[PDB]
Amino acid sequence: MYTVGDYLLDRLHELGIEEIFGVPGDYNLQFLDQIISHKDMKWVGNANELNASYMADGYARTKKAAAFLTTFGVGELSAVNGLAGSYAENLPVVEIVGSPTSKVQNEGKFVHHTLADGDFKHFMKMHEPVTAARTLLTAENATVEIDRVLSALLKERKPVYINLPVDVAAAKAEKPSLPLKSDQEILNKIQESLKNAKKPIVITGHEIISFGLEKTVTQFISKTKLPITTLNFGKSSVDEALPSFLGIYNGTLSEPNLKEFVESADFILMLGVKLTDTSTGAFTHHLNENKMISLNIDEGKIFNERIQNFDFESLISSLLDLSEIEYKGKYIDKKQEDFVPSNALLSQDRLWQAVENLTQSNETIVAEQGTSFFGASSIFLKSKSHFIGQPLWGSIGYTFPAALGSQIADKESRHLLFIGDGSLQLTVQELGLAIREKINPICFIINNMWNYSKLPESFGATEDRVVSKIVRTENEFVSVMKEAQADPNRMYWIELILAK
Amino acid sequence: MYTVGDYLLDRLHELGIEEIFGVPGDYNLQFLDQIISHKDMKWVGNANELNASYMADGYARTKKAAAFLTTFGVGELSAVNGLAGSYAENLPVVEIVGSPTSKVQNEGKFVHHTLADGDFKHFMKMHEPVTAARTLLTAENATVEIDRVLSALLKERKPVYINLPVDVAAAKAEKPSLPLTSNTSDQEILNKIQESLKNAKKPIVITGHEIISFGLEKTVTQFISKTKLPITTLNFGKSSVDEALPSFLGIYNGTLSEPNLKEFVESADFILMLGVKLTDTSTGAFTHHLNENKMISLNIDEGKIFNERIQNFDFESLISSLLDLSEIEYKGKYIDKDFVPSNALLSQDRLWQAVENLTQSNETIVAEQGTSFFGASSIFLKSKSHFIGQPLWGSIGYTFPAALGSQIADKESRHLLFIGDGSLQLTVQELGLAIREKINPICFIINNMWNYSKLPESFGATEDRVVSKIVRTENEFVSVMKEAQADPNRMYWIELILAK
Repeated sequence: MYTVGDYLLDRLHELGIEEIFGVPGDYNLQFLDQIISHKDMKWVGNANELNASYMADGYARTKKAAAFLTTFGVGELSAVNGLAGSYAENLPVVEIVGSPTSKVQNEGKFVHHTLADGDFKHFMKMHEPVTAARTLLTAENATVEIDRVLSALLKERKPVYINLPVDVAAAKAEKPSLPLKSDQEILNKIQESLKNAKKPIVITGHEIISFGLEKTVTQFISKTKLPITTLNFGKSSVDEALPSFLGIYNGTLSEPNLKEFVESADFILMLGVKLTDTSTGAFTHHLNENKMISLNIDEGKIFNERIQNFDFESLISSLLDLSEIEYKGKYIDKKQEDFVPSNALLSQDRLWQAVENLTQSNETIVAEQGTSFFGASSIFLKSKSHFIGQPLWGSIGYTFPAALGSQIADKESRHLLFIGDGSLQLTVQELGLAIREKINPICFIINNMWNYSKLPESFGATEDRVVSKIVRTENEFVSVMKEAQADPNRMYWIELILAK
Repeated sequence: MYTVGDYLLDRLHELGIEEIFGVPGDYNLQFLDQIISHKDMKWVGNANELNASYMADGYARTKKAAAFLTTFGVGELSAVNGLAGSYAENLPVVEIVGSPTSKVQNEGKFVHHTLADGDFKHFMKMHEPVTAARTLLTAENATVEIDRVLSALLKERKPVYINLPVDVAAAKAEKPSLPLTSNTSDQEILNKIQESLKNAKKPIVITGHEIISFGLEKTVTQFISKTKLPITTLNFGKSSVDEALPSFLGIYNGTLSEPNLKEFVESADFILMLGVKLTDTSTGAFTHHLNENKMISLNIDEGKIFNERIQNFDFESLISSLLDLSEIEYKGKYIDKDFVPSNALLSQDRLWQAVENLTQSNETIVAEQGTSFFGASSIFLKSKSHFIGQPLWGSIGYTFPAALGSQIADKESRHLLFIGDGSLQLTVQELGLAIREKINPICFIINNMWNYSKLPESFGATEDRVVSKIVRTENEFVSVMKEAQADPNRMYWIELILAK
């Protein structure tokens, strides 16, 4: 039989979701079965819900849609932080919440995972400010409601919430039938501005990643040869290997040449950007609104004139159909110091120098808030690479599960995680999943309270699965980097000890 | 100078809170210092916020008030699930949330830990359905607001929320001078209770969780002692009376109750229910038979005298008044109510038989949902003992941090934790705190896939701090139980392997 559960899963498939994360609970058991049954969908169960939500986030970053399952009350409220972070940084994550039978909910009984007030609507209400759409399904409204909220996900690429009562998931429903899903004036104004500019700057941001427009932007920048920079909030919204990519613009913390280039530009095109404290060097950015066109998901501005009505995705896509754009100016001077290692102990500055030099193409780099994010975000990535950081929401522990989710999202991109020992502790339990799912990320755990080196062994990993290293010197670092990248079939668990 | 922070902490001292849990964050650092400075208050920092909230809950259960500190956004939303569970089971927990300077909040800036919408009020709104009172402090309203919400905590003994902006915590304030009877229908009620009790040929007192909430356990025990009244508790409120009393019957849990108790309770001619809430898991899936027509029930918010609702009364002093009843003495019969180990492997039923026989006085027993809770809740505790279970909210992982919090709350009560391997994983990181704070609980981890045995060693414990055991047989169990109870200066990490 085809059921509501089936409908939801097929819909999720259409969004490109191939794995669902989460945690079994009594009110979501039956639907969990349905996920198993669907051959086009794989269940990847976490240790805890919060980890699940983080892992779905990372998955969304790469796969461009994600979903995870929790249980009413205890599950959903565990995940809320981190669904919040998916709202803040605009990732398309579906949260499915298995709830008691509608019979139980209507009778308002004091059942487990409630406040024994017979109210089944509190937790959805609590999810209001961190979801673009929500629904409590019924047998009648199910197909309509699923479609409504998944549509909102497509529109906004912000997380959405579906409360799925046991019996509603098992109820019959009819398959698919139909799939789910001022621009001209704007384009001309952009094109006119670009033809006129003697020194333009494109600045792209997180919302580009949200809609998986990275390749569009890259292709746009390539043909035009337009100067481009990103914020750290949206690092990799363009291929950093392009010759017209300047580096990261981050207020007065920007490298001086980039800073001067950006802030002396005669035209600014900002795409999918939000200026936050940590992404603008504590608001020390100088982006004159009078010579700037900015486009975002929800709104945009043409030279201080707000625009309301447009389609963000296709408006960006249209940048490719512009014409007679070619930048003939200079850029900024880069640097070509090779990392030559010694037996010197590894320092922070040397680490990132080495990472930049040794990183390869087709890699995703994930960096946790703290020394790791600060160092890693300034790196120029290799061609066809990606970056995951969470500098707006800034939830510690995030990058570990996120890294794993992302790695699962794209097996073809080798993930390199940079996380501090302090932070890793908060989400370390997902090491279990890493071992089970036989995924192969390169994990660097920077030191500075437990002995993490021998953690894989504790979780039941052998040397055929995880390789554990300790690095103290430059030579050791180089060696282990190359060794790790040379072996795509094992996960690497590398403890860095940094000097001074 | 004396500050708002100081005010809050002095107020917290008056509630009897001697330790504050939580996690440092940039928006709560300065206030954290204030906790350190206060000699009558000790900071006990957790690994994660969720753990903190669970640990505060456990602390409240024993100390009868608790507090923990988180950081705006990421911190508070991490803890929300534990706070929800504190609301559900009615524990007096203060959540303090350090937030950005009021200057920043008013200017509505896109700072870290926000949704970059310049709204600072979302997260408090999300806490609405799980707090009895909430406040965003200002320099002006601080003393009033602190007192308002801490008063509500006193009234309802449900959790409360204080958002504390950096600058507001540092703002000048005066030491509190004043410290923190509703109706005379209390007198009528007492007489009706007394009249009913004198007349009853077979009365039953049933006490519940709300008794623990107000620390009325000793009152109830003294009441039952003088009168010799038959008493039973639900598992939702186990230990709301001293189970060692001769008139304590056991646990009433619907048709899952021991037959004699079941028949006693359900054939009673008068029922006095104090602080009771009937949930699915605490009745036998609602197989309780408590005739409302021969029953007086008192709760925090409301009560019923033979199907006549009362609204306005003081729960605490109304219970306290039960002691001033007179010419109450039960003259009736009660119900009818020893472990020899072998080399036989340890089974579930044998475990709890052994625990019941070997448990000592002045102990707290903490049991996680699943097998542990089912077995442990049926035990008769020794004199002056306590029980922690969370059968309403039923959040897995809870009992580990909760156990630790409770243990910190009362150093004089030896905690015995019974948790499943599955659940321990969710909150295991707090093992760090256990080692640091040099507390000495007896932890039984039922094994039912990582190597937990070597966990203390990982977290830096030596044999002088934690003793690690593996138990398979009955003899081994008895031996390790006695050995653990015989050594009050070390924590015990005991892995139970159960049979079929």
